[PDB]
Formats: sequence, C-alpha cells, structure tokens
Amino acid sequence: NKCDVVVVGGGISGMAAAKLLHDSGLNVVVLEARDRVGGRTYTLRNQKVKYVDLGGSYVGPTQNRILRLAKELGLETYKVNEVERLIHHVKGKSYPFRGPFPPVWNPITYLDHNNFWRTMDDMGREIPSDAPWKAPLAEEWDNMTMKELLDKLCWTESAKQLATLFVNLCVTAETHEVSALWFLWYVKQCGGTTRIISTTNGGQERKFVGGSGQVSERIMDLLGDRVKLERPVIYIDQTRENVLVETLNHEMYEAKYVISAIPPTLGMKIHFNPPLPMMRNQMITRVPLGSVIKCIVYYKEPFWRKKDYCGTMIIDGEEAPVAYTLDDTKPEGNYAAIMGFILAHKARKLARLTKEERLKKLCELYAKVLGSLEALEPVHYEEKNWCEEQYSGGCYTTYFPPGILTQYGRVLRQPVDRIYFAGTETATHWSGFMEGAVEAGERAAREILHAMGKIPEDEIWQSEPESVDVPAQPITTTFLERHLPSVPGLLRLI
Amino acid sequence: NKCDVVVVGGGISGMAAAKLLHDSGLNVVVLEARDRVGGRTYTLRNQKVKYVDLGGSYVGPTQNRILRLAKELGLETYKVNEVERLIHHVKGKSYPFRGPFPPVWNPITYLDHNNFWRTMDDMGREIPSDAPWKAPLAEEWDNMTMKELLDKLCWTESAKQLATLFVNLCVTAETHEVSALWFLWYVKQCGGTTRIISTTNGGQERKFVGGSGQVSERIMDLLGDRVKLERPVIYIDQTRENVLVETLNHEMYEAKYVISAIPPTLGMKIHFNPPLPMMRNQMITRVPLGSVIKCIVYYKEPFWRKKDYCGTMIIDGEEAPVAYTLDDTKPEGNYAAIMGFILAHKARKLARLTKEERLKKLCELYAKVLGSLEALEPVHYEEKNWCEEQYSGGCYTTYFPPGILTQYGRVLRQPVDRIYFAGTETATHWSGFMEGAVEAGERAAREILHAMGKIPEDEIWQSEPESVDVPAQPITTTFLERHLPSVPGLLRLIGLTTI
Ligand SMILES: *[C]C1=C([C])[C]=C2C(=[C]1)N([C][C]([O])[C]([O])[C]([O])[C]OP([O])(=O)OP([O])(=O)O[C][C]1O[C](N3[C]=NC4=C3N=[C]N=C4[N])[C]([O])[C]1[O])C1=NC(=O)[N]C(=O)C1=N2C#C[C][N][C]1[C][C]C2=C1[C]=[C][C]=[C]2
Ligand SMILES: *[C]C1=C([C])[C]=C2C(=[C]1)N([C][C]([O])[C]([O])[C]([O])[C]OP([O])(=O)OP([O])(=O)O[C][C]1O[C](N3[C]=NC4=C3N=[C]N=C4[N])[C]([O])[C]1[O])C1=NC(=O)[N]C(=O)[C@@]13=N2C3#C[C][N][C]1[C][C]C2=C1[C]=[C][C]=[C]2
Repeated sequence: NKCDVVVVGGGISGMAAAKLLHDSGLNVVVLEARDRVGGRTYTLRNQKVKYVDLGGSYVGPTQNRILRLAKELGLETYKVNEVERLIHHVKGKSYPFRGPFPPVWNPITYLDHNNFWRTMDDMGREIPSDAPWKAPLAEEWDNMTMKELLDKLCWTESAKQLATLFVNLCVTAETHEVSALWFLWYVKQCGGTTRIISTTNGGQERKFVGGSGQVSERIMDLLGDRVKLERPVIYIDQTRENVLVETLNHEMYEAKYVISAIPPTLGMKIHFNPPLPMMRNQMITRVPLGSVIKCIVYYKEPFWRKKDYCGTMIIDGEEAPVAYTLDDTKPEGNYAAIMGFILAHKARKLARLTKEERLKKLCELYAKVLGSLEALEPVHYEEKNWCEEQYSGGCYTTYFPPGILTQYGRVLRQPVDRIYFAGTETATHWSGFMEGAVEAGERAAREILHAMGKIPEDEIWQSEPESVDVPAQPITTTFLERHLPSVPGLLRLI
Repeated sequence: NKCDVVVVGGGISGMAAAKLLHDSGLNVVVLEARDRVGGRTYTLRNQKVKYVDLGGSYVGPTQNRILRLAKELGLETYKVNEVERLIHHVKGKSYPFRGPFPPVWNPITYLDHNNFWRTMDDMGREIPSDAPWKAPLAEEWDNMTMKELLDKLCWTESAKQLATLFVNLCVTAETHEVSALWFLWYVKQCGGTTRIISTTNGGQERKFVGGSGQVSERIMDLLGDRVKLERPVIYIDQTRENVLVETLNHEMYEAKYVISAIPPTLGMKIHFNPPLPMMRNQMITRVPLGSVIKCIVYYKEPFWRKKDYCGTMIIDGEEAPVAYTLDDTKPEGNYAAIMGFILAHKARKLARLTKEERLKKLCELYAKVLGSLEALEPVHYEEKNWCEEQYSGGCYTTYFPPGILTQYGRVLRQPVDRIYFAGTETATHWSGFMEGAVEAGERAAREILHAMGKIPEDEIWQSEPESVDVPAQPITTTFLERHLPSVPGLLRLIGLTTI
C-alpha cells in the first residue's frame, strides 16, 4: 500500500533504480507486469542448453556501469570466441578475415568505404550526446531518413550494402525507417563506429557466466517481497497529496514519487490523471521499437573452429534470413552453438514460418557460409521473436522516425510532476544497451533523491570508474584513413 | 453486464456501428472513455458563439453516408460562404481569385504546378483503395517520404511551397514525416486532388446546422442508457467462452463480439489476454496522429465580404501561424467569424504561447492578409489544441511514416478472434473524415452480423445511394492540363530539337 517510491517495471533500469533507492534507506516497490523480471533480458534454463540469453546478452569495454553492478552481484564475464577467422559472405562466397572491419581490395571501393565510416563519425562530433536536437544541422539531418543519407554518401553498391547491414544490425529497423540524425546520435553515444561494431575491444566482447537475466534476478533477490510480479500498471493519479498507482489486478499503491522504467511508447498502456502534458502525450505515439528474432542453433561440437573460423559471420544480401552471427558456445567449450539475428523486415516475413521451417533455413544458410555439411546436423534449437511481446513492443530498442527527435526529443526524460523517467532510451551513453539501462535508472533515482533534498544537484549525474577486469583501449586511426579522399573528392582532384 | 456486442468508443464510428446493430434487435453497449460523445467531433455551446464545431465539421459531395445518417437523425446542412473572392497570400502579398485553384501566370511555373497535381493523381490510379500495399511500386513509394517526392517532382520553389502547404493542410504533418505511398493513397481514396481541395464541389462545401456533434449526441439519445460515459476500457479477455471487457472504474462487460472504434494507436491503452498477434502488437506503436490547433476568431461583422473577400485564405510561408482559413459565420449572417488551422510543427511551437498571445498573432496576420484594420478588433475567441487529448492523440487522423504501410497495413482491419475494427482509419473511401467513420462502423457491424449468420458475405461491404440534397458534379480536365509537358518534359523537347 504505502512507500516512498513506486518503480514501474523490473528490467535492468527499474531494478538498478530500486536498488540505489533501497540502499539509501528508502521504501521502494517495483511493479512489474510479467511473471518474471528482466524485460528485454531473459535467460532460459533447461537441460539441453543449460542456460541461454534470449534477449540482451553482450557487454564490453566502456560499459562500466553494468560491469560494476553485475560484479557487485557476484557475476562474472567471459570472452565471446573470436580467436579464429571471421567470415564476410558477399554475393554468395565466403571471405575469411581477422580484425573487426572486413578488408576491401578494389581501390575505388576502398575509398568509398573508408570515407563512409569516417563521415558517420565526423557528423557525430557535431551531435551532443545529451541533447542531439542541438546539433548545428539538426533539422537538416532529422528530416531525412538514413537511406537518403546512404544514397548521397555511398558512390558504390558494395559500400551501400554493408552500411545498410550495419544500420539493420544496430537498430533492427530499415534505413528508410529511421532519422539520419537519430541514428548518427545513436552510434556516437556508444563511442563511434569502431567501438560499437567490435567484438574484441567493443560492445560485443563478453557475456555473463550463467545469463544476463541474473542481474535482475539477483536484485529481486536483494529486494525480497518489494518486487511485485504480475502487476501491470494501468493508472496513475497525481491530483492529490500523494501519487496513486493502480495495477490491473486492482491493487493500489501510494508514493511520494514514481519512476517509469519501461519503453517510452509503453507509457501508452497507462491512463493518466491529470492528462499528460501535450508534448509527451503525442511523443509516446511516435516512438516504436525494432524488430528482431534472436535464434540459437546447437551442435555436437563447435565444428567451425576446426576450419579456423570463430563463428562470426557477416552475411550480405536479401536471400539470407540472418545477417550476422556469433559463436554461442559456453566458455568451457561445450553446448556448442551459433547465435544469429533475423533483423527488421526479415523478422516480419519469416515469422509466418513454423519454428522448424526457420531452423532449416538457418542451417542451410550456415552450411553455405561455413562450407560444412556439419551445419545441417543441429541437436537443439531455441529462438525468441521479440515483436510479439506486449510489455516490450520489440527489440533491441526504440528508434525515432523522420522529424520526431528534434520535435519531441527534449520531452523524453523531462519529469511529469512527481513521475521521473528511466529506461535505456533516456540514457546518454550506450542508450539501447544494458549499460544505458543502469545509467538511466541510477540517474532517475538520484533525481528523486535530489528532489527530496538528500543530495545536491551536481550529484544527479555521476561518472563511473573504468572496470579493471574489462579495461578499454583507445580508438586509433591511421594517417591515410584520416586523409584519403572520398570518391567525389578524387573526382574533384581529377 | 451482458449483451451481444460491446463497442469501444462513441465517436461517429462507434455510434454508427451501435445504431446498425441495435436496429437489427441486437443488444449493444457503447463504452466511451470521456464524459461526452462525438470524440474528434466536438460542438461547443455558449452565449457568445451560440454553437461552434471545434473538431470535425466539414462535409460535401461524394460523402453520402454521413449525409444520409445525419439526415435520418433530422439534421440539415448549409453551404460554407464562398460567394466572393478567395485569397492566396504568398511572399507577403495577397492575390485574390475565384475557383478552387489559385491561378499561376508564369508559363514555366504553370507547367510545374500543372504536372505536380496531375502526377499526384496519376500515381493514385496505381494504388488500390482497399489494399494500397498492392500498388505495383508500393515498396519504392512507401520507403520515401512525401518530401523526397516533392524535391524530385517540383522544378520550381513556387510549386514545392504550395505542395508542402497542401500536405501540411491535409494530414497535419510535415512532408518529411510521412510516406509518399500513404499520402498518395490518402488523396486518392478521397477522390483525387480536385475533389479533396474544393469548397464548392469538394469536401469543404458544407457544415451541419447546429454542429457536427449532434450526430453522436442524437445517436446517444436513440440508444438510451446503453451508452456508458466515463468508461475507458483497460482490459480485453478472449480466453473463455464469451469476450470480457473491463473498464477503468472496475465495471465488467460480457459480449459475443467487440468492436474497437478508437484511433489504431489508442489500442495501446488496452491490455490484452491473450496477447495481440505480433503484427498488430507492433502496428499500434507505429501509427501516430497529426498535430493541429483549430482556431475561431469572432467579429462584429463579416467585414471581409464588403471588400469582396469570402473568407478563404491560403497563406504561404513560415512566419504565418495559420496556413488556411474559412468564413465561419452562421448561415443567418450573424456570429461573424474566421476559422483557421495551426498545422503540424506550428502547433507544437505556438502551444508554448498563451491563449491571448495566439489571438494577437492571428488577428495581426488576418489584418495583413485582408488588408483590414477591423481584423484587429475581435469580439470573442475559441480554440482547440487536439494534440493534448489523451483519448484522441491528435487530429485530424492517423498518418503512416516511411516503411510502415506496406509492412503493417494489412493488419489494420483484420479481426483478432472476436474483435472487429472500425474508426475512420479503417475506411476505404474518405478515410480521415466523418464519412470514413460511418463507412467503417457500419462495415464492422455487418462483419459481426455475418459472423452470426444473419447476412451473407456479399452484404458486408455495401454501396451508398447519392445524396439528393448534396449531389456531386464529376471531375473534369481540360485538354492542355492533361497534355502539357512537365518542366523536364519541356527540357527533353528542347534537347531533342538541337542535340
Ligand atoms: C530484445 C533484445 C535482443 C534480442 C538483443 C539485444 C537486446 C534486446 N539489447 C537491449 C537490452 O536488452 C535492453 O537495452 C535493456 O534490457 C533495457 O532494459 P530497460 O530499459 O530496463 O527496459 P526493459 O528491460 O524492457 O524492462 C522494462 C520492464 O517493464 C515492464 N513493463 C512494461 N509495461 C509495464 C511494465 N510493468 C508494469 N506495468 C506496465 N504497464 C516490462 O514487463 C519489463 O520487464 C542488448 N543490450 C545489451 O547491452 N547487449 C546486448 O547484446 C543486447 N542484445 C543485443 C545487442 C546486439 N548488439 C549487436 C551485435 C552486433 C552489433 C550490435 C550492435 C551494433 C553493432 C554490431
Ligand atoms: C480533430 C479534428 C479537426 C480539428 C478537424 C477535422 C477533423 C478532426 N476531422 C476528422 C474527423 O473528426 C474524424 O475523422 C472523425 O470524427 C472520426 O471519428 P471516429 O472514427 O469515430 O474516432 P473518434 O472521433 O476519435 O471517436 C472514438 C472515441 O473513442 C474513445 N476512446 C478512446 N480510447 C478509449 C475510448 N473509449 C473507451 N476506452 C478507451 N480506451 C474516444 O474518447 C472517442 O470518443 C474532420 N473530418 C471531416 O469529415 N470533416 C472535417 O471538417 C474534419 N475536420 C476537418 C477537416 C479539414 N479538412 C481540410 C480543410 C481544407 C482541406 C482539408 C483537407 C484536405 C484538403 C483541403
């Protein structure tokens, strides 16, 4: 019935918010809509797989908040397998390689690729992480889609295809679907193009021993019976002295403050009294999530390592169900598996199939790309279609279509009276990742702390010490990369 | 507690659905979230204004369903004043004219304007009204915004600037916010560019004597206490023998079937058991409504008629709060007023102002454009900002961004078990209008009737006899209009005759 702060949602952001408030002696209640905590993280357990991450899973250098939080909960990381060669599959042939970027040999193409990533990053530097709507050319950039920008920038089909894959892989949306300004912000606020794409030395380096879902689970363990499962919030009343929150089962909670720790658009599932301010009212109808099926095929052995492949595959073209894969074998070398994503529109198309039909396409595919009959002999299969999730809306995160970010961006984490906003969407570093989920939950927690005079203003946003277990090497560019002309730069010079 | 059909929402669509079901002896309940019926229609009454439509209001030729429905309810129409000259205000000057299109003299500009509207309509003909994702070039047209298309098509700033206002005016969104395919569909499904834009002989011709809100109010009168106000639906359970609907106040209804008659995106306010099928799950996060403030300034007289202006103004350029206006005087010639819309991003920006600050800007604006100091002397002011409405989400209707429509369009009116879908967004003729709202409610009603074996499949979609009070002239094109080259067509013809 009564407490200091009601937290709506038990994902990493909610749980992190609850923890920080509870470690300050406050009385918190987490209202979670599902019969489990974790949200967009979800670790499944059975005999066959032991455990498997079916949502959020990967963490890496510069992601210091999730690393710290998880360590404090007694969790450990291991490195994702990247010892042997990666494969780029393009126009139906596999080209093995090392390093993080696939090499390109043709001189003109080389220049077009070099200049594209470099322009991605150049544009990023003019975009403030904590207010992108304040980039100098924000309207110009917000009013075009990432496809218009690709058509403009890429003088070769090679470079344009790879850049489309990247966009698809990062935001589980089509380049036609998103704003150039939002996506350029997104990449920027994760440290730029190198940092975001890398396995070794970028966001894909590591996973958690036992499952990322143990982050939320263990916090729910720490909070005891303060966490209420199967409590979907349906009403929020801020007209009286205290905030009143009603859940679907008819329970009623009272607090001094509320934290909304759910995807922005899911605020649509709550009725408000008084009505939300006009900007936020319309903002929450204009901000959808990506579309992705996460798919994990199991094998007797990690057969690919025999051929000196690591399990990473970058797979070009429309016919391929899966554009990207990683080795999902346990650190001990057993439960051998390949993880792959079915992205954006392909997630919509391939959902019409049965589970067993998708398993077939993915093995046929992996057989082609790996050049192994062994790939046609799977022992087990798990998959998750996040588009069907009522209390997610999609995965991995929220994207902004044309025109929206500059109009409604500001509103995202603006408090509405006594409601404060967390969720990975409201983060300013690694937004859309687990890392950003911790950042935004701890910040909203400290906003309420401050509103209660417990801390000064300067302490609301707080920096994080570099992990000692997963330290970060800095991003470096060679002299030519930085200075070689673009294709039109080379034409102007000719 | 129990009935045949629960209808969520008592807007024109819900009310028309309810009426058709109840006229077949079925037991219906309308669950309306607000303390009033009419939703996006809303007639305000007071001494100062008598009445005023603050939401939907206009009807005209080819809109036979609303015309019939309202007539049966004992309502009458009158013609919006269009007797004297219209004004096109561009680059700070007013250029009076007659006949629904502002004329253009410059022959190069004239060619670009001609070819733009004509191309709008040409592209229309390739898009099916009832399945626009089936256009031959659907993906290509759906993956680009309306502003990419205008950059491509318009060889003059003159034509591009007017075409932007047209889009802003029709869909209360920016050109860069919407799909080229969706917008082309939208215009097409209203009869094409002429039909849509016209006051005389197009959708803006008339209003209802007394207010459009009387349509829903009178249906509520006819239905008695079946209409339940302040019942926002929060829950729908379809796991058992009957459908269970729970409202926010904790009431519970049981029916054999449900009709959702609320903006598509507003289905997000309902919790579903079992979960929605995946396409519809995500469809509803992907389809937002426009942004408009509807504004009516009142004067002692309709002073503009004295100067031989009818009250219509097409006002170009970024400094103007209002891009379009219409004479709102009562048909008796009293309660003299001007109606104007603040569109799209202008509605966001000018909401930060106070009610009295916006009245100033509009008056100053009207004064420049009418060249009248009397414009600066208002007697009364009423405005509605529909962006702030929780149970609308915007006005006038729902728009589809780049890539959505071909991916999620099919889903819009697909039943989910025993839930059937109405509301104007689901209509295939005049979608976005009060007309579309009637079309889609009567169709959903008949869907349920058919599911109950009461009517054959062929009776689900039904045509409508032409109104005799508001008959429709057909749309005609001159020989040059149809055949003159475009700017690039004229360049290729100059190129061919030398090189
Ligand atoms: C889904 C997904 C997947 C499949 C994958 C991924 C992901 C996802 N990610 C993301 C994550 O997961 C996220 O971000 C997080 O988790 C977030 O969180 P938050 O914010 O907290 O939220 P959530 O979780 O959702 O939760 C919330 C809650 O709430 C609730 N609710 C609702 N509503 C309601 C409620 N309650 C009450 N009431 C009401 N009404 C719900 O239920 C929930 O629970 C990720 N992340 C990271 O970090 N990592 C990873 O890995 C991930 N994943 C992935 C990623 C990928 N990456 C990639 C690879 C390759 C590449 C990339 C990128 C870039 C480049 C390259
Ligand atoms: C808002 C507006 C404005 C300002 C204007 C306009 C409009 C609007 N419009 C549109 C109309 O209004 C619409 O469409 C109708 O009304 C529809 O309806 P429906 O379908 O039925 O829907 P609604 O209304 O919304 O209703 C529903 C209901 O539901 C409810 N809910 C929610 N949620 C819930 C509920 N319940 C329970 N539960 C829950 N959960 C609500 O509350 C409601 O009630 C229009 N239309 C027409 O026809 N006309 C007119 O006039 C109108 N307006 C305008 C127009 C304009 N036009 C223009 C001028 C010039 C031009 C144009 C266009 C083009 C060219 C040129």
